[PDB]
Amino acid sequence: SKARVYADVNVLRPKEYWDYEALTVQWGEQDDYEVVRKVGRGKYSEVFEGINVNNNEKCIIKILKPVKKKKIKREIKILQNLCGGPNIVKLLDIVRDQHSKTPSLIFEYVNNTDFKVLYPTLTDYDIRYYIYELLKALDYCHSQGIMHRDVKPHNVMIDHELRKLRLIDWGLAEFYHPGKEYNVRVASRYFKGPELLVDLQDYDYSLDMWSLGCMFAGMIFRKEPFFYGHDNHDQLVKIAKVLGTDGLNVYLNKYRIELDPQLEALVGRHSRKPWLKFMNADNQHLVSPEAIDFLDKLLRYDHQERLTALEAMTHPYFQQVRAAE
Ligand SMILES: O=c1[nH]c2c(Br)c(Br)c(Br)c(Br)c2[nH]1
Repeated sequence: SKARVYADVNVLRPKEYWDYEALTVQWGEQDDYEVVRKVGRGKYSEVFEGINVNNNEKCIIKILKPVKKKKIKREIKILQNLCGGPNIVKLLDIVRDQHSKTPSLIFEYVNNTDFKVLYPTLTDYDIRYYIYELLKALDYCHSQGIMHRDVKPHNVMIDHELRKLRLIDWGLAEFYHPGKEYNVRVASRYFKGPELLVDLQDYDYSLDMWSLGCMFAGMIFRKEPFFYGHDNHDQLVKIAKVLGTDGLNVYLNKYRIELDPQLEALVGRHSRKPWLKFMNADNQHLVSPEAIDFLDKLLRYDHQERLTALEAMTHPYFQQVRAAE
């Protein structure tokens, strides 16, 4: 398996672009940045709204929990590689505590409204608008040789006032190399693509388009997460209970993947639920034949059939959005 697009980005680049351990982090002034209020939490970090005392600009201070040095080098080189491109969170500075030497990563500030709150307020057009903004970030990082590997609504910051969107949390992101076998213990559960769940390790940028699709189905159908699995096996089972098991088996044969019998048994045999069997009175206004057709081209077991981020942006679903732009 290889990526159908952008497969050669990192090979043509000088080795210094993707050799993230070759990076010597140039360090900044911890004082420059003061914690104002707590904004977020997660496994690998705590996140604070901050102030730059030099110039009084708001900022985001992301303080990392004790972390392997190599894993911080990767997140940092990715961010430096991607700073400036469409809808990518801009790294402002990287500072450390002097005594214990724990990193804080300084970002542009976004007056985010949490998705659990913001999403039910969104018009049909806003949904289209924001998926398109995210698609810009995705096509961009994919072109630059990076897979985000953790696309979810929590990782998509949205100032709704300024219609500003930033793809954040590049902690699970990774450079793409052809025939490189990756860890499938990436992404967040409900946004894990069939490939991660079935132990297909030579995956690529397409993984992000599954996650995108999950995130998109949850928005239009108002079922979030759309795929609610309890563990990694109940995730695949929830996918199969919708996408059908017939579609799975051809996919498993294509990449010659056998399932564990514990998995096979839990998965069983299921007919496909048509996408229109998620439309109810509540979400009715966010479904259209185009929303269905676009989503159907995202959520495919086969990562090679999946729309790329650049194809996805030309979908007639986004027509009105491209027209405004
Ligand atoms: O965990 C988080 N939370 C968060 C927010 Br709320 C913003 Br505005 C920003 Br810009 C960033 Br990088 C993060 N990481």
